[PDB]
Amino acid sequence: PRFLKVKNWETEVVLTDTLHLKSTLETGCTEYICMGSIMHPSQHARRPEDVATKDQLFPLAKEFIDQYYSSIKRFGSKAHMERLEEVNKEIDTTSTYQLKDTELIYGAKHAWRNASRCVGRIQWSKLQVFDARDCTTAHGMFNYICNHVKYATNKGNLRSAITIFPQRTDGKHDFRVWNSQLIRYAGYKQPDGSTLGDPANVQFTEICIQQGWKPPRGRFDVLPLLLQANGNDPELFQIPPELVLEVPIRHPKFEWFKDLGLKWYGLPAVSNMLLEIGGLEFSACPFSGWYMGTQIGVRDYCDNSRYNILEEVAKKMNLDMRKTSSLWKDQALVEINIAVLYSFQSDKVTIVDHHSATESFIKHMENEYRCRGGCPADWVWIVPPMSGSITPVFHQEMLNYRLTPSFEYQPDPWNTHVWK
Amino acid sequence: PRFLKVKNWETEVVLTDTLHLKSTLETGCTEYICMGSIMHPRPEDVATKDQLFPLAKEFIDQYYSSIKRFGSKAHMERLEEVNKEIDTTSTYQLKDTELIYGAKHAWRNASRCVGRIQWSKLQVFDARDCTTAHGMFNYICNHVKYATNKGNLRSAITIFPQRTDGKHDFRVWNSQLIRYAGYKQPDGSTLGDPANVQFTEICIQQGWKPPRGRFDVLPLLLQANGNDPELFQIPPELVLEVPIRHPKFEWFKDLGLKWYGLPAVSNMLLEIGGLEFSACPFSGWYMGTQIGVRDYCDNSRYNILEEVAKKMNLDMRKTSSLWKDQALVEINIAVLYSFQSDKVTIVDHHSATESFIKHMENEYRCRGGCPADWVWIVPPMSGSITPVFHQEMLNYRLTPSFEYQPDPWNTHVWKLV
Ligand code: HEM
Ligand code: HEM
Ligand SMILES: C[C@H](O)[C@H](O)[C@H]1CNc2nc(N)[nH]c(=O)c2N1
Ligand SMILES: C[C@H](O)[C@H](O)[C@H]1CNc2nc(N)[nH]c(=O)c2N1
Ligand SMILES: [Zn+2]
Repeated sequence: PRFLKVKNWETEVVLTDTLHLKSTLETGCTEYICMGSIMHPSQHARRPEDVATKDQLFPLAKEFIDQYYSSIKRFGSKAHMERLEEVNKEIDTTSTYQLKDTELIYGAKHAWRNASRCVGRIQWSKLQVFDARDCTTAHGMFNYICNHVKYATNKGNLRSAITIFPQRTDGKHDFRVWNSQLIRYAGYKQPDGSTLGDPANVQFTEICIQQGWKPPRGRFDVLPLLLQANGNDPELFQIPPELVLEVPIRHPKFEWFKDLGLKWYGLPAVSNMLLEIGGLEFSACPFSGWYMGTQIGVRDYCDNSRYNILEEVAKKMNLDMRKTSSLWKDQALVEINIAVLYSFQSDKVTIVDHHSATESFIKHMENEYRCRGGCPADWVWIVPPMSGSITPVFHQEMLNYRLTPSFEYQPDPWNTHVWK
Repeated sequence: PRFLKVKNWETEVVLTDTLHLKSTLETGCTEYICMGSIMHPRPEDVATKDQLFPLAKEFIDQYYSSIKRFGSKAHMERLEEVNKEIDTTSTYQLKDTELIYGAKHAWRNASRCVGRIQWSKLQVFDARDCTTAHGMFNYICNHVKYATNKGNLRSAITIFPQRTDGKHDFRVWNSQLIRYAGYKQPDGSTLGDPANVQFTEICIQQGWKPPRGRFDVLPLLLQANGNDPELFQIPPELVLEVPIRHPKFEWFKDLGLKWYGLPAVSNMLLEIGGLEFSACPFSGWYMGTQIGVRDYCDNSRYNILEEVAKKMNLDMRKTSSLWKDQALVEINIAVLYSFQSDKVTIVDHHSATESFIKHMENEYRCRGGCPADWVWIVPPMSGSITPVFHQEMLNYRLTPSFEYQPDPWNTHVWKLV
């Protein structure tokens, strides 16, 4: 370091990174090993296991409050020094402190801005922040989440949003959305060993069923919300169906494609991540933007028990499926992604293709390097899962590093929860 | 750090890496920045005696360990013999067995190579007695003929004399042994392979008379003993080529495209025991997606990707039609179909990545790990429908290794006036 250059090998544009000097947490890499493809490479946290002591929390608070007041050209201002004194006394009397609305908004936007894995970040400063820190019950969380879904969906003109529930206190009163996303389809393990619905959600579906949910065992079964407030046992809630925008998937040239009876939901809303601002941990911070078409996992969706939507498309396309070298998987994959984009666009539901999104991300990187001196970026996650080398991010070198505020992963609550 | 675990999020298979404890050279990353997607993180800069000794001992220790003779009298005398050579001559010479072992493990250690399940079957051609570019040409012709094997390709490496003082390097100035020329036209269009315009200009500048055709095999530009490079024309009957056609699009053959059967990387440096083999052309066989025919500019400023989409009557107005994606798949279908039809070895990215996963698991079992560069192992298309996408990998640099080295035209001290 001192500065680190990244090069685009198509355009030969070189960007020079100084922002990485502000990085706090370990990537997991060393001089001798690179962990760039490990999902969860580092356990390096800014605060310890449980209720931090003052000398563990206040340095983190000061750093964030310093960062925030710097960001508004108010460093050392009257309001800044007062805020530090305020945070100091709050920690002294409660072992935590409470963000101001401006600080919460600033922190959530920057956690997104710092999300190295997110290709959508050109939009980062246009995040609608819903303060839900007054919420006390799962019912209130359900209400907050319904309003989020309604606002974000916006009749298909999707709007970036995050709803932030009360921060962690002692780790035994966590707010959690047990759902990984607010809207997902059930996965049903079948007695003949196979899977019905979305196979990614089989375990959570079973948890819901175990928690009393009566599964329709139908086709595209929207999973209930499993909401945990104040560390209590989670509670089941059915999202009002009129709040769940769905796009029937059809194909602009394959008339048979709609006969697959496929649909997907318009709003992707990640709800299992942890938002970390100045040592404060918001274990329930569901956020939503809009889909990049490649994200829509309708390809893995199982409508029967012995075949998959990829294979089913390839069959209806009369592709030879004996040998891989026919690229029938690649052919069908493209066609499914054409259908998804075509269907969302026809229904006027916000969606971005991976060409437009990666092109915007390159534009975002240029902006960030110009104004901020860097942009943390995880090539492994930024490059789209299809047609990687014909998108502009492929030949774009990227530096990955951990800035705070940040979105963090956290354990699945059912592994960690003590029932009552 | 005893153990490191990599998980496959598709299969849930967890592998434990101990082999990373043996790594010695940098990855480029630091504890706070990952440089995993950075491409690469003086001639006098040859190993001093004191630098060379421990690199040599590290290699010899590793070799005698591999043949279950570590600490043996043979091991000890080889060590002593190597140190005497470094003491007197400031360098030392690999035994033939050590050279073979070393080239094979440089491939085995190539974290960016998806084809490593084959590593132990490499044919090693010892060309360390070579002294001139003519001799290099002869050695390279024999490599091409042996590796091509009338389309039943065989992996091979040809190793020219190691670096001495940095002023006597052997170099293949070609990036691959067989490439097509690229010619920039006055009107900004490109004829042939736009990837090779720069090297083509060097060749013409060295006196090569270019055919200025569409698929002109470039001349070999060969440098021996630090002398100026010399041009040689590969005998055309040694260059196996595949006309590219499509199993369904009859018009694809009318694009008049072909590609060469033998990918043979010639610009890397082979490092064994601190010794540097600056000329070590090696070859296996293509993965279909490597073949750069799509970037090829037959006739004009437009390339085969665009031309194929045009013939496919694709809506090229908007990106969200995914016409680029569709034409990309069709080009890769045509490439695999053509090679297979002509019985020229090729692997598709599905087969290649599935084999890599098997290879990686076997390496974890028998070797304690497999350094792998996800950024380069995942194919350049359809990444997530291949098994490596969900495969966590640990990247680390083991020696012997293949390394990048500067382009020779940037560093060569020209002799001829
Ligand atoms: C506005 C449109 C957005 C688009 C197109 C987008 C796109 C993406 C994509 C493609 C990924 C890779 C993960 C995957 O493949 O599923 C990702 C990851 C991520 N996004 Fe965005 N995103 C958007 C909005 C947002 C917002 C509003 C936030 C938070 C305020 C956010 C935070 C994140 C985070 C933290 C990750 C990493 C998640 C993980 O590690 O699993 N994104 N995004
Ligand atoms: C036998 C079939 C082989 C296949 C299918 C194969 C495939 C590949 C692929 C797909 C890459 C990624 C870089 C790229 O996109 O070109 C790669 C990289 C590499 N391969 Fe292999 N390879 C094979 C044989 C070999 C052999 C015989 C050697 C050396 C003895 C070798 C050494 C390397 C090295 C050093 C790299 C890294 C190149 C770089 O960093 O730019 N490979 N290989
Ligand atoms: C093992 C691998 O690193 C991991 O599965 C990552 C790879 N890159 C990814 N990239 C995106 N966008 N989404 C993903 O889930 C993943 N998975
Ligand atoms: C910027 C990026 O890291 C670089 O261009 C790499 C990415 N991965 C790659 N992977 C393969 N197989 N081949 C390549 O040329 C590249 N390019
Ligand atoms: Zn790294």
